[PDB]
Amino acid sequence: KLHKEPATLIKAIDGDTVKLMYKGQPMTFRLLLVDTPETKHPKKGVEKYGPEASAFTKKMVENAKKIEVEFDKGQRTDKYGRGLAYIYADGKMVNEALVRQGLAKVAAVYAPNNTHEQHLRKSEAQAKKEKLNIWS
Repeated sequence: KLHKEPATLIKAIDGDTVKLMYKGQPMTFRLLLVDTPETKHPKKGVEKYGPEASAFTKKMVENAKKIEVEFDKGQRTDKYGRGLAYIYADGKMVNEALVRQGLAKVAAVYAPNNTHEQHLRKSEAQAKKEKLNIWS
């Protein structure tokens, strides 16, 4: 089973990236399983809703009392050295919140890092049905 672990917010960066102080050291984390419109896309820069998704994540982790990280079952860092995890703010998963508001799409999933895929798929469908932001 996965397990949550404490961390401290250092700075939110994008709708899908946040810098945290994990185990004594600063680390950039990429939110598992979600794709958020980008503000600093490597080729396009600011896409539609990017500012909205960035403000949403920033708002959520910044207003929290307790941040926790939950690594999945496979690799824990991507090629750029960013931790791959599910981030929770006061018990609520930032990854899911983003998808539920239609501020992110569920990304291309790759086992064994797919534990919450079903859950995330369920929130994205609901957001599509409600025609929210990205699904409007």
